[PDB]
Amino acid sequence: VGYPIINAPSKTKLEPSAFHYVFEGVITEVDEYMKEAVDHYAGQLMSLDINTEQMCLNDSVAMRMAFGNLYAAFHKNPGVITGSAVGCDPDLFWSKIPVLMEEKLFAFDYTGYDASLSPAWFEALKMVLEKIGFGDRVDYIDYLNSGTSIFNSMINNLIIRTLLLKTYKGIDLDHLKMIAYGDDVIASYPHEVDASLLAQSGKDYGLTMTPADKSATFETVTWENVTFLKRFFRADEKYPFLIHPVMPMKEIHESIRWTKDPRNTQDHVRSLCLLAWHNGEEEYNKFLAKIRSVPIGRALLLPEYSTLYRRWLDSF
Ligand SMILES: [Ca+2]
Ligand SMILES: [Ca+2]
Repeated sequence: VGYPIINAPSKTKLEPSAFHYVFEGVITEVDEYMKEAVDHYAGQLMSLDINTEQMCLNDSVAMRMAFGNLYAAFHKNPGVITGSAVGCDPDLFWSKIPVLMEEKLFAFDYTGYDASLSPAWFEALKMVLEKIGFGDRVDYIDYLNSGTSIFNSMINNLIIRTLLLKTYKGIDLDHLKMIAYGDDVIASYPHEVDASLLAQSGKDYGLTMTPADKSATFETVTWENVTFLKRFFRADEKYPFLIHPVMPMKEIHESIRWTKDPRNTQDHVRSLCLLAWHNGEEEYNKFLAKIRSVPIGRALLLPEYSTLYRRWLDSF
């Protein structure tokens, strides 16, 4: 599985596609709170019994030698134990997320995540690695102070715990159920957590937190308005217990207007149809109708809705 929009390359490596005009495009050291956050998180990772062993086979691939098994673990176990979605199949994993979350959801975005991360956060990251067995290859982290999504997601787990602890004294982290993919995060708790208050705490650690998904105000987050990896959560009409990961056409329309080479348009458009069909038939067909309003589009293999839908059902 590849993430077309989320892992979209930079515009530097892109050129206009044949569909360019067919669519439009308009806090210094580790403190008492982090320490406890480490404690709680490291504990959870232990329940996984990740293999402390090195790996059995672009130079910086020595780190794939050091943390190869760690990465493999998160990849094999995306969820609330890892607190990571890195490596999930949105088509299947979306039906599980709701079942793994506590009743009250809370989310928010970061501004300049990677840039705003103080050195302390990395020290904390090391401590987590010490407690789960990789403490001898801890120096490999200074190379940031393949696995960026992993480590950044782990730092996000430390942040949320820390902020919760500093905002509400004595809170029990055992009831925190979150999932991260880099700096994007979906989270929950049995009681309403106010993200606007977490943000105030984030300031103390040099973090800039803002309402999620471009919002002027921190509003209540719900399954009807929450997004994860830019996708919404929409239950199927025939099987409500099956959740469609719904990427907005708006995001798709923009992506189809570019490409790396005209020789990948076929693959790239395939990717986009795999995301696109979840919006519903009427939507998908209009989408293909447009693609086919230009010569190259009419020469592309585009999967018809029903086959995609039926295949999806059978995938469960
Ligand atoms: Ca065990
Ligand atoms: Ca986000």
